[PDB]
Amino acid sequence: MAMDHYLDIRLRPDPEFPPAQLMSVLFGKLHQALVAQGGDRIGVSFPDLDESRSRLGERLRIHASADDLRALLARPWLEGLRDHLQFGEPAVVPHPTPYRQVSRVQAKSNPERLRRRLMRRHDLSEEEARKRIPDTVARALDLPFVTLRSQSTGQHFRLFIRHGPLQVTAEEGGFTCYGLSKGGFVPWF
RNA sequence: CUAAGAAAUUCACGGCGGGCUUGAUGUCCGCGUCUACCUGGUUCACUGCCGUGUAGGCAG
Repeated sequence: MAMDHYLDIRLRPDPEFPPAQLMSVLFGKLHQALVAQGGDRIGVSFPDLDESRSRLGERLRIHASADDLRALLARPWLEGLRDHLQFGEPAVVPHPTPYRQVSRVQAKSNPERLRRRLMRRHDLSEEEARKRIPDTVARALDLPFVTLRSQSTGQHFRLFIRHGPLQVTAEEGGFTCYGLSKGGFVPWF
């Protein structure tokens, strides 16, 4: 509903990295060279998203502000690797604005982190917390929640997103220092 | 609508004593294996400090 300043990002297909790898590289570059000095308005929804085939990211769409894009796209934390993807263009916000509140948050993924929490500041049974981790115990994003991770943990990327309901309503909220929404986002369409 | 039809069939047990297989021996001669390569395999569709109810900001 409030996707006035709109932009897109298309990572071109090449044999030097996967589409999820290119999306993770673009997301890490945006999180390092967009919320480096801070900021308020950052909206990064799936501009070419399809959450039915289990693919969380294969296209980028930015719904940000005017001054947030006039000074948030001219740094070396964004440029440099522009030989795979391309630049963007500005577009106005139409009357059709679905309230797709896109966020940048986490989800429950610890199958033994409850035991660490009980040992640190809980005083709970750590053996039952370790043995209480079945396949039907973890409840994370089973839809395409693309987790662009780093080279610190061997475990693969689970869900890290705050998606909203796509309808004909309006829902906007406060953007964080990483390109998300803390109660809503800009439009998507 | 089976070449239809049907059947308790058995209880017991000491294998054992003994022995010289031995003598002798030349396996030899020769050889071209070679050409090319993306493992990002995700090395569990995952490991972690807020309340051990899906309830958090990191070079994950």
